[PDB]
Amino acid sequence: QKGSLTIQQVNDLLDSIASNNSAKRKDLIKKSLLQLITQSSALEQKWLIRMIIKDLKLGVSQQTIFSVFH
DNA sequence: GACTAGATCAGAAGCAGTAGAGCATGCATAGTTTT
Repeated sequence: QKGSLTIQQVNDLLDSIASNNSAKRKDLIKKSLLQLITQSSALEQKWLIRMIIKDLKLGVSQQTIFSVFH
């Protein structure tokens, strides 16, 4: 019901997944995904799946996010 | 396009079991020597 991951850790794990896919090593992808699964809650994992597939469906336009930012 | 995963065939290594050869133990029998 509670996670123990920070944003930097998640970015590092995703970077490892991408790089190891580029290098044709699936064991490291499995290890990174296992760490993410073991150190995350169900909601966090749902959002991680959405981020991996690259579709969040927030309902707010990218232009709106940029306008809010600056 | 590139790459991965599942299924399948062939060859090879491991293991089990039988056969064949070799090594040690003892004695049967006979021969030879001694009295």
